Amino acid sequence: HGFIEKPGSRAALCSEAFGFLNLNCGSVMYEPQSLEAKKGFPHSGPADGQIASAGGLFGGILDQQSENRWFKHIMTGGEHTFTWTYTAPHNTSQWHYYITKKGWDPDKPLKRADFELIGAVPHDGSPASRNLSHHIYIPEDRLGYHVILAVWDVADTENAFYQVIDVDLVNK
Ligand SMILES: [Cu+]
Repeated sequence: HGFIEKPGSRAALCSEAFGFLNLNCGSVMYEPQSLEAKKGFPHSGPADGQIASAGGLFGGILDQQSENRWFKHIMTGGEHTFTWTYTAPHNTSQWHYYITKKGWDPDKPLKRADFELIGAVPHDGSPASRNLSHHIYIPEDRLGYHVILAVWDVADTENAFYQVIDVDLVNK
């Protein structure tokens, strides 16, 4: 297990400094980084594991219309730090993270070209794999919704985490 450490503090936003009396805490945020994935069934929630049928893709537009579809993080242009903090003794095998890109086309790689790999870290050796904080560039000239799709796969068991964050990336 683990949780998002940076950018920002969402706890600070929930706090009375929002003004003094009002708030927009988005309290669905208790454990979203730790969104589990299981091989086989059950899932408790609705079906996941649907990537080869693309039920979790073409049908996953409904997941981008879900009650559980928590909030867009607003980021202006330039690089930002993205850091996760963990309580894991668990052995990762690999983690990698993508953004969606708008405007897919069936005549083209659509189930891959839905996205862009924005970074990857395999479990291998050196302080390169040890890095748990990474800096990602945000274009300075564009505005638009994206989802970060991230996977954090575990060597220790056939089950993993698979997690998403909606964002709204904008200009400098
Ligand atoms: Cu855990």
